[PDB]
Amino acid sequence: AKTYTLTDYLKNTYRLKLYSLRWISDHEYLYKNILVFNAEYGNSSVFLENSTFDEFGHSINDYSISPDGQFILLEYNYVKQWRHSYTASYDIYDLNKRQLITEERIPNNTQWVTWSPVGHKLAYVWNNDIYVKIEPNLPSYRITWTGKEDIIYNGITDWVYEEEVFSAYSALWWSPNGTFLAYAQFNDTEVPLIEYSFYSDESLQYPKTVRVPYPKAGAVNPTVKFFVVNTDSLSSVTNATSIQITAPASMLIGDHYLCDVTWATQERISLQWLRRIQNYSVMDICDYDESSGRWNCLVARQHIEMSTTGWVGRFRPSEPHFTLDGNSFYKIISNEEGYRHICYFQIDKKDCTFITKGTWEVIGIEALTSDYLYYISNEYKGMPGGRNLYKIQLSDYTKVTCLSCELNPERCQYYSVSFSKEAKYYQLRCSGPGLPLYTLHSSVNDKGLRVLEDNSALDKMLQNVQMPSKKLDFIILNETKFWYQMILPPHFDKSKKYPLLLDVYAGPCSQKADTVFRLNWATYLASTENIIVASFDGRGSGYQGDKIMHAINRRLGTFEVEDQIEAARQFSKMGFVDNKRIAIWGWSYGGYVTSMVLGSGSGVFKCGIAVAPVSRWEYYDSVYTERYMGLPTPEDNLDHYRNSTVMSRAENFKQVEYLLIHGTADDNVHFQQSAQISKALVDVGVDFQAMWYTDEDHGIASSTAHQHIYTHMSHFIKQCFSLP
Amino acid sequence: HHASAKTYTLTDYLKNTYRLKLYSLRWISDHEYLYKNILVFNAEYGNSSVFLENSTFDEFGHSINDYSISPDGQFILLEYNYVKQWRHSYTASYDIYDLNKRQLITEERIPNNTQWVTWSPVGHKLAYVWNNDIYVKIEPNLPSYRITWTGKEDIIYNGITDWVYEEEVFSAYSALWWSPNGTFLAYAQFNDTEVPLIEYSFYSDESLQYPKTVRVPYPKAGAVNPTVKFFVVNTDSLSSVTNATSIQITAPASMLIGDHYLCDVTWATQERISLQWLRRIQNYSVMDICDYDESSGRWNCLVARQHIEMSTTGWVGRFRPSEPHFTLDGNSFYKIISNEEGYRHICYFQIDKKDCTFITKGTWEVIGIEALTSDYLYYISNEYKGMPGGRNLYKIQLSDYTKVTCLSCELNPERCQYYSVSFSKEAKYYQLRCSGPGLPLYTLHSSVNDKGLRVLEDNSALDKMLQNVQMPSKKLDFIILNETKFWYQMILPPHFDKSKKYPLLLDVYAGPCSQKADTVFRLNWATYLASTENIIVASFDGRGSGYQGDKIMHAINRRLGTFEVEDQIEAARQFSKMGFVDNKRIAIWGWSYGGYVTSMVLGSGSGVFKCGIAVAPVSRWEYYDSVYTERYMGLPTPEDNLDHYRNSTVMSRAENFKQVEYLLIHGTADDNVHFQQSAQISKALVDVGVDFQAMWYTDEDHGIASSTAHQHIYTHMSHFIKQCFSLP
Ligand SMILES: *[C@@H]1O[C@H](CO)[C@@H](O[C@@H]2O[C@H](CO)[C@@H](O)[C@H](O)[C@H]2NC(C)=O)[C@H](O)[C@H]1NC(C)=O
Ligand SMILES: *[C@@H]1O[C@H](CO)[C@@H](O[C@@H]2O[C@H](CO)[C@@H](O)[C@H](O)[C@H]2NC(C)=O)[C@H](O)[C@H]1NC(C)=O
Ligand SMILES: N#Cc1ccccc1Cn1c(N2CCC[C@@H](N)C2)nc2ccccc2c1=O
Ligand SMILES: N#Cc1ccccc1Cn1c(N2CCC[C@@H](N)C2)nc2ccccc2c1=O
Ligand SMILES: N#Cc1ccccc1Cn1c(N2CCC[C@@H](N)C2)nc2ccccc2c1=O
Ligand SMILES: N#Cc1ccccc1Cn1c(N2CCC[C@@H](N)C2)nc2ccccc2c1=O
Ligand SMILES: *[C@@H]1O[C@H](CO)[C@@H](O)[C@H](O)[C@H]1NC(C)=O
Ligand SMILES: *[C@@H]1O[C@H](CO)[C@@H](O)[C@H](O)[C@H]1NC(C)=O
Ligand SMILES: *[C@@H]1O[C@H](CO)[C@@H](O)[C@H](O)[C@H]1NC(C)=O
Ligand SMILES: *[C@@H]1O[C@H](CO)[C@@H](O)[C@H](O)[C@H]1NC(C)=O
Ligand SMILES: *[C@@H]1O[C@H](CO)[C@@H](O)[C@H](O)[C@H]1NC(C)=O
Ligand SMILES: *[C@@H]1O[C@H](CO)[C@@H](O)[C@H](O)[C@H]1NC(C)=O
Ligand SMILES: *[C@@H]1O[C@H](CO)[C@@H](O)[C@H](O)[C@H]1NC(C)=O
Ligand SMILES: *[C@@H]1O[C@H](CO)[C@@H](O)[C@H](O)[C@H]1NC(C)=O
Repeated sequence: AKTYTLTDYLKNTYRLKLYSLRWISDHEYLYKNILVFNAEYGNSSVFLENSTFDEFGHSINDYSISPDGQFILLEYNYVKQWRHSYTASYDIYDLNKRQLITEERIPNNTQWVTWSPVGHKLAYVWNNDIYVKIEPNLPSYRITWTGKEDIIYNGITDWVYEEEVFSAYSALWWSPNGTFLAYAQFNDTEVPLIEYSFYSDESLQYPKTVRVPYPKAGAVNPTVKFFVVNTDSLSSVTNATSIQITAPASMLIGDHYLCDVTWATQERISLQWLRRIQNYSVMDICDYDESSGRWNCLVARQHIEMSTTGWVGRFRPSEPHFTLDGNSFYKIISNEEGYRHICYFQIDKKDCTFITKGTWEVIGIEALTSDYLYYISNEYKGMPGGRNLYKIQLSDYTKVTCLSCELNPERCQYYSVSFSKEAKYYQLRCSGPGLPLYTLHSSVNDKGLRVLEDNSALDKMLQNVQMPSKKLDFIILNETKFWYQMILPPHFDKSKKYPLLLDVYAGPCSQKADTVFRLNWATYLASTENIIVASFDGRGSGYQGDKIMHAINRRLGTFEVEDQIEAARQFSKMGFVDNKRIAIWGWSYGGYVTSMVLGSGSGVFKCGIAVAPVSRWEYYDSVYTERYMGLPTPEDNLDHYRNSTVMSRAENFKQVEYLLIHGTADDNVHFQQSAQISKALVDVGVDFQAMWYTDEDHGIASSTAHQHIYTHMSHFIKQCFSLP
Repeated sequence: HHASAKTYTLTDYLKNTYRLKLYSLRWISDHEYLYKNILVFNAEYGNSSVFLENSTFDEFGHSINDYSISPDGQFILLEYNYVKQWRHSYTASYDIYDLNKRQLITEERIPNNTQWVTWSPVGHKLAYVWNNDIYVKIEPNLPSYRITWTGKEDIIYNGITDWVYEEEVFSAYSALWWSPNGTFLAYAQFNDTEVPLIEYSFYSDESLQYPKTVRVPYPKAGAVNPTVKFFVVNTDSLSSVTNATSIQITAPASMLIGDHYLCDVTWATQERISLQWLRRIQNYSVMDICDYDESSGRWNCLVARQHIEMSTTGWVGRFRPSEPHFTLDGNSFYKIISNEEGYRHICYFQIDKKDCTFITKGTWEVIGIEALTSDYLYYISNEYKGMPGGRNLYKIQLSDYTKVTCLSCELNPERCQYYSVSFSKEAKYYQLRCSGPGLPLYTLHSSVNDKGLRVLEDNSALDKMLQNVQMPSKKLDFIILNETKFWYQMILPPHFDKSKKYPLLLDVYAGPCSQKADTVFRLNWATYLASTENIIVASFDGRGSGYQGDKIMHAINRRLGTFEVEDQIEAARQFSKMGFVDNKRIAIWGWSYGGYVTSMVLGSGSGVFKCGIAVAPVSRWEYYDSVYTERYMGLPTPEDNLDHYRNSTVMSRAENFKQVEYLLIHGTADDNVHFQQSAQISKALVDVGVDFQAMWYTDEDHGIASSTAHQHIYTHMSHFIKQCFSLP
């Protein structure tokens, strides 16, 4: 008789239980007490007691066991930087001796730490330089002497590489047996700085000015170098010698990126490079030479990947999966029909043969063994929004087994997977449409060992609450399927008219209509406020082939915007939608599209909310922006850069109720972007509503800020919909 | 029919439907003034033809922001390419036109980006400041003499003020003072080397790809203040063979003892200049009197001549120590100081003496000395009918202080009770400006016979337009608290019914020496709210307000955010007790200090106010500037007043905001009250889970004065108020 309230969402009354494991062998894995588990039986017992480090003094944020299990690294003093980057203090614990190591310790304010893949070698980054420890208690060797704050990054990424290329702070790649440590070096000397105020605590008298080298569209980019150093032959008397691997000649002719690093074998590494115009990428295969101690990347072994219709990869070229001998690999590339499928490449020839095909896409290669290739795709039922684990037989490609399709077809249609070190076991994670379900399997016969978490605890509670449902479906548009989803209020009556809120992202390769179960803001709006919240994947959206995804190439703020308006038009004709009460909201790219929609003059939407929106593409970073827009120069794409601003649509905002929200310490979509929107609206005399968030960044993710923002939006929406 | 059906609408206010006409004039002699096409109106007769046709600069190729005529009337100075900096400071291009040779001077032109230019008071000598250095031209077509060589952007200022001196001390960018016949050029020089910078984003036009970080040396409470030196150069002994020699005048020993300020410069004669210095603890000030020694070519401030002004109740002066007005021989002066009773009156000082003698007395105050001849002293005060919010011109006989004549009191007693005055070069004529309660009125007067010569502007065009519109009225009265009178005003809706219950907006400033209850006629936002929206908008001068003596004014000394806050709440309680207020609909708004008082009121937990708007509020006194803040608050050190610094933040009241509806407005490019202060307020309301309305103004400053921004904020505020009061 009670509903899922805003408070329920904000305080997580109804917790979604996870089951996070970290494999350590081919049949064992860890689980947070921190106990070990057996995939076979489930026996053993404990690894570390709930409070053995009670007498540490500091509060432990995370742990990391060495591969051989002889040492555990303890992380504390965590200071977040950007999305993936941060700073921490570290101590190492000898698991055998049962004592904290106190000689030659890892320094304070360490940027990144990593074990070698086998054994207990250690590499860390401090003050933008790389250090190596053969043994946890011996003096570390300094690898690099060039690291300078905001200027040179050794073994760590700068702003743009962090956010837009590697989705990681780390730029260190150990060879499979720990012999070689490969790293990248970024140079930002000439990359312009973004500056913004950070007000900080009330005690701070004068505001701090934050500075980060951040390349906006068409600006000077960071340059990148790639090195490889031999850790087995490290000298405590002479400096470490780093062999450089230069980019291919087809890359060195202009600005370029390093977009992938993947070790093939103990003495072979693959590198992928991307031109600044992101429609051409090359893969180098580099072997270690013992006569010279150098690395050779045969020009004949280069593999080219390009696109005539758009950019390469979903957000970057796919990563290769090497056969053990490293003379072959599989990777996802789009076929001649434009659908992303798995291609098999032989190291010493031009042609690859495709091993999957059809009008659906492979999402990822999960593991490869001697006999089988494992991958997740949206093939099941032609639904782009589902995800199932498949097995393909290497000796015969037509022999394909769906390992998750029928495990529970009603409650489970969206899977991810985690395989053991050698793929003998795998954990399946099901994310919807029913409550999440975590199961454990043996890959020898593909039967299920046991249920790891079934979420019945949560299921019991949701029995008493009036919950919304999800409709997943498509509309036909120009002889093409476009998918949408709806969070429908409980006791849904299709003869009554409901206010509708369009929830938008709609960036390139986005997908907002899927089979995932979520407890979120939409959930409360549906449950308590009886609002329908819909999402739509129009042109530019992903996992439906290049025809749809590349439709907005060089033309951002066009078709994907038009299609959201059309979706709304379509939902009005569904009969149960009150077309005097349609609203639209989105974050980031979604804030942009919401703003573009509201300023289009369509008359379809009464109101909207844009959170941290891009307002004009020259303000956003090069890597993301240029992938879709090219350069903002007269000989490239300036005209569309100038045409696709939200500012230029300010006059049409007179027709709608607008709320614009932005965190003042947004390193990503700079406050600048909203500042220019508000200025344009003021300049044409449009009244609207605003909210800044002091020192909040792109996430607006502080516990209190998070609560304030969703509360503020609730009132705005409820006000727009005449809801008390 | 023919009954008034129109009201004074928001559009009327924003679009300037009903315009007040002014009468701006500039005296050039003791019997002639200029006015706009430029005409040299004659005060007596009137035979006065065009001085400059409006077309005379058609061929210029730049728009002319402003003009200035040399005292001798031989040259005109054309100001163009004006670019605003702070409240008074700006940058402009200049060109000089020869008013006799009828052409532009093309040789040795004044440079672009000039910070200040100024004619000598006689002849046509010129002093300008460029790149922070002073330059002099004896003749407009001749090369400049460089006076200073030490000018450095943001560090060394010669002849111009820095941020805080501009805003809080001189109310001007200029720091140059010519001697009466233009022989000497006196100047201040400021040193900001160690003064910390405020930094903030300036977004600029949308074509700017990367935001700009503006930085300005800006001393917050207790921070390292700028230092100041003072010099005098003889402009007649300038040479194009040697660098100009500037004679430093040092500060008195009592000031050099710690952090001090230059707070006043006034020439007495051709060879005598008076300085006033102020201690950082602004309760002690010293006037020096410096005579030019003819043989050595130096300046001498004799220790015996030093005049000390102080206070044991608060600070000295209303905002700074008052300015002296010297007699012709320079052996004597008159200035406004507070008496034994705490009231500010004109004291008469002899140079070679200790104690002065008060020429005025009473339970009122002198507002300003306006002119002194050898026979009469002219001043404005609020004596008439004991109305602190009134203003009249008075004339006291120098030889008999019992002979005081009001010159403006009865000219028009009904439409006119608030006057200012503009005297001719030697006070033979004066223009009177009446600013209310009726429509503004401008008249011209001969001071020999005191009778009126002519009506300059009577605003009859405006009076015509108003005949048909239901305008509000004003209630100016007082209430008694602790047997002390405290004045309020109410802007009352047309057809005011004392038997009805109106919603009330409390319009607040309430900072030290503020006055919000007066006799001035105004066409503002409040006019619309009353006329169109039927909201009573009231204002109240409680403890801390000025023009009523140190007893009221110093009541909040060292205790900012206490009584003035408490008095605004009590005022609302009195208004509701008056029987015509709906106490379910009482709001409050303010700008600057009034933003702070609003915030403190809305966080008081009083229960009296439903909603409020703070525009560019102070949130915590450590964020605001040293000169204004330390005047009332002392230093934020443990051994001074830090305790009350920490106790008077709006942040610490955040919890109480759950009871009110709050709109918080601030311009992002505000160099005065930094955006910082509202950003700290919002973070605090966010931390205690309070919902509120916000609005930033991109690139606007403390004024939010851009045409479009101005219209936007008042439209936005109107919505919020109408919402709060359930008005359709
Ligand atoms: C990082 O890149 C910068 C920018 O090119 C390099 O700086 C140049 O270095 C050379 C040799 O020292 C100088 O002649 C140039 O004048 C420098 N340019 C600028 C603008 O600083 C720098 O060498 C690179 N850093 C490293 C070690 O890779
Ligand atoms: C402005 O004031 C600063 C002090 O804040 C002066 O700096 C000093 O200059 C002297 C003389 O050159 C040096 O000996 C000192 O090292 C400086 N001290 C400090 C504290 O910086 C500066 O010279 C002054 N500028 C002018 C031209 O008046
Ligand atoms: N910038 C800056 C800055 C300026 C003055 C003193 C200290 C710092 C350090 N710093 C910071 N930098 C860390 C070093 C690399 C640099 N690009 C960013 N980033 C942020 C970000 C958010 C809140 C605070 C800070 C911060 O204090
Ligand atoms: N962030 C960001 C951002 C900002 C401005 C324009 C576009 C984007 C892209 N983007 C996004 N990722 C895209 C892949 C690289 C990763 N950096 C960000 N993720 C999500 C997630 C949820 C809702 C919107 C978005 C989104 O717009
Ligand atoms: N700051 C700065 C700055 C930074 C980079 C280039 C140019 C300038 C000049 N400048 C400026 N300064 C003028 C010189 C004295 C200095 N304190 C302030 N103040 C403001 C203020 C508001 C909007 C723009 C500007 C501006 O461009
Ligand atoms: N400005 C400002 C400001 C900012 C923060 C706190 C206090 C003040 C004082 N003040 C003010 N002047 C006072 C004399 C020095 C001059 N700089 C400002 N003028 C007006 C005018 C109208 C409404 C409020 C105010 C006001 O609060
Ligand atoms: C459980 O596994 C542990 C792993 O070390 C093994 O030693 C033990 O024999 C097993 N115990 C039982 C009772 O199954
Ligand atoms: C890290 O910093 C803390 C506090 O300043 C200090 O006590 C400790 O010795 C440091 N640890 C290392 C490994 O440098
Ligand atoms: C790791 O690989 C290197 C390079 O091929 C090789 O020399 C070494 O024997 C390997 N180490 C071990 C112990 O497997
Ligand atoms: C890459 O993009 C540019 C600009 O859109 C285009 O002219 C060029 O033909 C493309 N190159 C390839 C390899 O398709
Ligand atoms: C200005 O007016 C006076 C007074 O009537 C008159 O005598 C005089 O001739 C006029 N000035 C000239 C010379 O035009
Ligand atoms: C001022 O600037 C304009 C345009 O740059 C130029 O023509 C003129 O000569 C300049 N004047 C001086 C004296 O610097
Ligand atoms: C004037 O003073 C400056 C700086 O002190 C010096 O550089 C300049 O040469 C002097 N002028 C002359 C030529 O006397
Ligand atoms: C102005 O005053 C100075 C100093 O008293 C004096 O020497 C000079 O003669 C005066 N100038 C004129 C033109 O009377």
